[PDB]
Amino acid sequence: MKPYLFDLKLKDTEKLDWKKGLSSYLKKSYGSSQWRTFYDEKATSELDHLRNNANGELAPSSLSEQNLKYYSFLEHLYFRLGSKGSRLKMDFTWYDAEYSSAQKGLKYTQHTLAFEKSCTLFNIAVIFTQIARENINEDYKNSIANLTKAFSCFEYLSENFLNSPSVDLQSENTRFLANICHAEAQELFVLKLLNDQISSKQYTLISKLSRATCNLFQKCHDFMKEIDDDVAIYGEPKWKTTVTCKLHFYKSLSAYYHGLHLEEENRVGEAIAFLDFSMQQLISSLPFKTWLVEFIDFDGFKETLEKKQKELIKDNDFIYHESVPAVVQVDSIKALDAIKSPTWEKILEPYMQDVANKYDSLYRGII
Repeated sequence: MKPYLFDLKLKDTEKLDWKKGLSSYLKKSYGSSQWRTFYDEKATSELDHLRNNANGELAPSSLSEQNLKYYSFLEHLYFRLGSKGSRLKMDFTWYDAEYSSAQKGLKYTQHTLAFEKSCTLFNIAVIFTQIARENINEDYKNSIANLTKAFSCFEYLSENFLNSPSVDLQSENTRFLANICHAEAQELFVLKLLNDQISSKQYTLISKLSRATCNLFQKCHDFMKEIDDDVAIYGEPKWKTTVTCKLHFYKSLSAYYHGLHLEEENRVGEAIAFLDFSMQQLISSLPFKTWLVEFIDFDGFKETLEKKQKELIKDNDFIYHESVPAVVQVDSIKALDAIKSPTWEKILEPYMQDVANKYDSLYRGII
């Protein structure tokens, strides 16, 4: 099976002149004969460059680095100025992410540090998903780790910024994005074990992990259900059908593996009941397979189930006379969530020290 990852969009921003903006503030705060004393030309020049590099053509990991460093600058500035940060009157200007259903050039200008911070962190989260996409070539280890961090960033955004002028930062939309990243991270974890000759035999394990994958996509499904307008859903219209397909597909995969376990425990008939359920779920996913036909061999899996379903039935109708439960216990399979997200605070922490030292003089000049 080939992994199918959603392509998230970055928010664009207008070039901001920190040099002109900071000197102007200073010239207005102190006389034209005093302001230069409070200005750090070198640091301010480097800062202006840093912001441009956090929004340019750098490769994913390097682009991420620029953004984490720039956020650090902002966080320390906020620790020192707080809501007074708006007095700088910096014209922070950001555009809404461009998917399809969204606008084609909707932008806002706001002076609060929270606006500049939230938008930057939104891009940091997106960049983590881009790094995961780019490294989807290894054993999934790196991609899982990066999707996990994306999850953490979107989660912090949904819980910490509540009245953003941008649709991208609405609490319910960042929560949706966080749930997408968590679901994908779990999904890649399952795919990984299925590549391990040894782990691919731990039927019980795969089953539990698969159930968790299903439950996670169920969250995204539920969010997009409250809205029946395909052109009204937040992200890409194409995502709705794929999320629905995945939820049924992983539920099917879960039942299948639990069945292989039941057969291992010589509990045929009970196993046949679960293979029965598995087939049902797989069929339920078919109408939504549109974009995954080249990533998941749907027809091959249908054959694998029927094939196994046969064997169990044959060696039972006249050899292992056992009843077959009408409706198996769905909660018989206990989901296992393998993704432990770190705090945004811990992700940012490694970058805070160097930034505080480099910009101390710049900060002191403001206060």
